[PDB]
Amino acid sequence: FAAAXGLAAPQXPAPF
Repeated sequence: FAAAXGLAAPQXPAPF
């Protein structure tokens, strides 16, 4: 959804 705790924050995983 247009908010998903930072619509990208919990996905950063990749970089670390």
